Amino acid sequence: RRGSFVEMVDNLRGKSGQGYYVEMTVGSPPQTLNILVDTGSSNFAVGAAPHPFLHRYYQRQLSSTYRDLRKGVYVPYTQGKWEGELGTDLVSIPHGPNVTVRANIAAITESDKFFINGSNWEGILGLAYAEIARPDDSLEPFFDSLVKQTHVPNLFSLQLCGAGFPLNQSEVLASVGGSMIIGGIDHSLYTGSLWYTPIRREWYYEVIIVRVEINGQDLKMDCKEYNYDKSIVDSGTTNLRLPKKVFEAAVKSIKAASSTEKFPDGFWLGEQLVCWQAGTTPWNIFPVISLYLMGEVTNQSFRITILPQQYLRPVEDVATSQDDCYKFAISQSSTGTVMGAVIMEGFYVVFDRARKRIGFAVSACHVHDEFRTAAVEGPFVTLDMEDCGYN
Ligand SMILES: NC1=N[C@@]2([C@@H]3C[C@H]3NC(=O)c3ccc(F)cn3)COC[C@H]2CS1
Ligand SMILES: NC1=N[C@@]2([C@H]3C[C@@H]3NC(=O)c3ccc(F)cn3)COC[C@H]2CS1
Repeated sequence: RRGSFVEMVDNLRGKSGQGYYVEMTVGSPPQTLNILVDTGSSNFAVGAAPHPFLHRYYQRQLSSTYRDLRKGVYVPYTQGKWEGELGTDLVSIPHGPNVTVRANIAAITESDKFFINGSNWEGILGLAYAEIARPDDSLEPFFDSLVKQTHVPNLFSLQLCGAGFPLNQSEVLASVGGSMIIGGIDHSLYTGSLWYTPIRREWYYEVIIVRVEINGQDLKMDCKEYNYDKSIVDSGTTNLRLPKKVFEAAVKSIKAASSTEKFPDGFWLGEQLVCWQAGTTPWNIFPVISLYLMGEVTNQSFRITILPQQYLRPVEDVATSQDDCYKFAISQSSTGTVMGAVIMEGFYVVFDRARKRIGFAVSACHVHDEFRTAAVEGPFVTLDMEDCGYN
């Protein structure tokens, strides 16, 4: 396999806890900003005023190409809020396609628990569809503009690369965190075959899960439960998030599989770190988790399998400690399944918008051990898969 997108390989930095970001420029002359790659939202929004956690921000007054749309936007969400002023400007991705686009930009003027101290990013690139744009679906998302204005194919792909150990801010800045290939698939970024699941509807990147196993054991829930009220692929969420009832069942199963060691309730609630002596993390006691996804062929599914090296997120205790420490990166949701960054770190994920499908392959950068790897495998005969979708 040849890698045909060398200019875009290794263009991301970051980590699952704080997000993966790409360098972009906005305005004339170009203003460089680091931008979070977010497949779970649809606005391009950048810091545009001083904030304690921003080293730089978009200065509209210094851009000759800035256009004011004379419209505000207020975006409250569960864990925070941002508000800003809409406009358009010329945008480029230096380690991207060799093109400049005029795109909508929300200039963020006030925010709460949005920016992350030490994350290094100064804005967000919402890569999902117009239906979920704010303030409404008339605000064309960045990727839509890119495809309309250029010859870039209507597809992008993400390889998010977790280190398998903690990185500080200085280390993140100096390290490669993955690849966003805009307009194509780079065959150097995965091993084995790509398997595709349909995009159920173009809003979020919505998919359908048809079976869940923990170490090969069927969780045995009605498949609608896995997709209640949706299942999405979201690079802008850290954890694998599961609907309450599925979370409860899965945690019970994972506890049972790992029962040779007892962990505190705070660990399973995703709040508390657990630590082992350097090098002694007992990966083998934790189970693999398989999610079966609807295939493109009638009555066919395939599965993706992750390791504890994906769902246990490395965290530092103290800079002086030599212990290997982790948080449990599966958590409950009241808004459906979210296949977040820790899941995506296992896989090369192809967002094939043109063909309304998402591809998964084993990532060439996934963390594993001598005994087990992540997997993407198929096919399986599966009936009545459409019925697994929630209405
Ligand atoms: N694909 C295969 N899978 C196996 C294990 C899961 C792979 N890991 C390795 O080969 C390996 C080698 C050196 C190292 F530092 C870390 N890992 C499981 O079955 C046979 C073994 C070799 S080939
Ligand atoms: N995908 C959504 N996107 C939003 C972005 C801001 C949040 N994501 C993050 O901070 C973040 C943190 C760690 C990661 F690995 C990835 N992302 C934007 O809309 C609201 C918020 C909710 S979840």
